[PDB]
Amino acid sequence: TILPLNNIQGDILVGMKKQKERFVFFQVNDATSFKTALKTYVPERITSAAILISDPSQQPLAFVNLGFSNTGLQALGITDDLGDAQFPDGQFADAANLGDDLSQWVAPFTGTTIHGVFLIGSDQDDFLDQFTDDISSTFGSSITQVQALSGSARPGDQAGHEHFGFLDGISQPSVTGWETTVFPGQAVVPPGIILTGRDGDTGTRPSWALDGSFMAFRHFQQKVPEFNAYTLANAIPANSAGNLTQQEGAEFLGARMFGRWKSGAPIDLAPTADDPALGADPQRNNNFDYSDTLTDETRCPFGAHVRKTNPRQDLGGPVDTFHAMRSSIPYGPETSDAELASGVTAQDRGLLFVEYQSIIGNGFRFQQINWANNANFPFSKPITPGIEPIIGQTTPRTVGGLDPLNQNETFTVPLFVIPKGGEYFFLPSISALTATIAA
Ligand code: HEM
Ligand SMILES: *[C@@H]1O[C@H](CO)[C@@H](O)[C@H](O)[C@H]1NC(C)=O
Repeated sequence: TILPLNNIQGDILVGMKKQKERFVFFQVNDATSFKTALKTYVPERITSAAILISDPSQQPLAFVNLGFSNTGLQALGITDDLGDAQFPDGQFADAANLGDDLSQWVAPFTGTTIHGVFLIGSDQDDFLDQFTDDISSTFGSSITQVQALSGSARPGDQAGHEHFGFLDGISQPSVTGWETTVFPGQAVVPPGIILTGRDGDTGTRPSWALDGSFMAFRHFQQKVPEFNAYTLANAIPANSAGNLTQQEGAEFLGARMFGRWKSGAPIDLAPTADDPALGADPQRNNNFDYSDTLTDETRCPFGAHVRKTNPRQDLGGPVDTFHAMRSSIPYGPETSDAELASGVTAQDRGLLFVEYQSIIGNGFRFQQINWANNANFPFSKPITPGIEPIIGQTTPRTVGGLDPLNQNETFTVPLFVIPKGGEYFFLPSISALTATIAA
């Protein structure tokens, strides 16, 4: 297979990787006028994977991709079943299954009023705003914007880090079917793990759904002073290398919860102290598989974030099925000294989370329910793994093994990541947008 890179929406396969991103959630008011606008809009603005891998001199000043919810497709008379079990009912109907406190969800996510999302990525706000205004102008009264969520990479040396302080976007699957760089320890999977209708996809897809993907969007609010206070209050006293100062023990506890230090250094490789050079080196920072720690937790807890969401050798060998692409962006202001000192969140900040897969139930949803929320996953371990401390939702939120020298000790972790809403979208191929959606 040769993937048609010019026909695949770029955020799916390559990722926008822009400093700013805006998600414009909309409802369709006038299907005919929307379709008319779509036919002029798509060829001019919708950014392919081929454009994203091009030299920056050949790229537009902002990228745009577009996805539709089930109700958006129905509003447009696009009635063929896409073959996914969760997509038709929408994410609000699935939120309880995910473990969400529904009382924290907010409009307009609390139902299926949202018909779709334009995602706009750019390296500065001006261009982001111009391309957002271009959507408003092009589509006019054919849509109503029901929400816009805007994110930004964190400043300075925190660029690429999420709000708890951890480098994000290190580990992604690589799909066959195109020419790209594969790093040591990176999973290589058939393209149909990500792209509907391609090899590896077992879902029943209409022919027009070829080279689309499903997005799981989640709006997470993060409680950063609370996270930091918890790590200080539960600082690990010592590890194999020796005693830790409280500050060292708090940093170590955060790394034990994630499975990586803030620098990106994976604890499986750097189990006692950060190695910032390792974290920054993509030739090394993914080259582990837990094979050195399958039946003990000294090198890595069984329930650490990255281990729960990608179990690697905990599954017994490579497995294609449950990999997914992520293109998330932080949002909100930096956490002040006063906020950190008080231990109490005073400002809205978090993660606009985006995960792509051909089968929602095998990617995002499997990682969430079967793995993160599952106290007995990974399976067949000598100590109960417990609930993933970052995004596991089961209560009590008890996780074992965080202290490598007292692995039977359990930690009951307050929830620091609050789901505020989300939706399941389908992003068609670029040709499908005009030949099918806008027909
Ligand atoms: C605000 C919430 C979240 C934060 C702050 C967060 C943060 C992180 C960080 C720091 C990493 C390590 C960097 C990397 O390996 O790329 C990571 C990895 C990852 N996360 Fe999350 N995450 C969040 C939510 C989620 C959710 C909800 C899921 C899916 C249910 C998820 C799935 C993954 C996956 C698949 C990886 C890569 C694991 C690997 O291949 O080793 N994350 N995340
Ligand atoms: C390590 O910490 C313990 C207290 O937990 C203390 O008794 C001991 O003296 C420390 N060891 C070293 C080498 O500093």
